[PDB]
Amino acid sequence: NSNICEVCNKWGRLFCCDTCPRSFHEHCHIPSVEANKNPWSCIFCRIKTIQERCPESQSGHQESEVLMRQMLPEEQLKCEFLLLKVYCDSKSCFFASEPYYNREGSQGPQKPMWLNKVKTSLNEQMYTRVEGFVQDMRLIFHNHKEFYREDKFTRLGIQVQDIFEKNFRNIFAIQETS
Ligand SMILES: [Zn+2]
Ligand SMILES: [Zn+2]
Ligand SMILES: [Zn+2]
Repeated sequence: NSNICEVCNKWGRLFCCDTCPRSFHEHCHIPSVEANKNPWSCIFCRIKTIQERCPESQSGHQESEVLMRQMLPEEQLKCEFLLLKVYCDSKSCFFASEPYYNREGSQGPQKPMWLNKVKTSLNEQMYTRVEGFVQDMRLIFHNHKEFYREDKFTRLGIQVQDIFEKNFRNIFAIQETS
């Protein structure tokens, strides 16, 4: 097993996957690392099993059909994994916790959003369709772009949105286009 958390890249109290060499802090894994379960398989392993059980799940899909999918267990897991892939980027720190807005010339968003809020909402099964989760994720970056206006800090929202969008296309096997 690796000696650092796969998500935050730090050592500490780590739980080790049984089917691959990754390790995790308890609350870095999503969902949080389960109490018992021997053997235990990480989210990476669980996602790979879905693909192996249904190889055709990798054929291209339209985004509009993906978004309308109900949050059955396999789509729940895919969204958890996509959320985890965002936390994997260190720049996710800017979007993790509850923001506040007091900048000359800007007004805060009408609907603030942040990663830990999305994490709670997934844990509490508050999204009934993939679209709910994707809308809240895209709202994080849109709020940031609007608030920061011409400040160069706007670029952090572009960067982390690009990580989200690339992983969304991968995990949900969105049809490749020019
Ligand atoms: Zn960690
Ligand atoms: Zn694993
Ligand atoms: Zn199949």
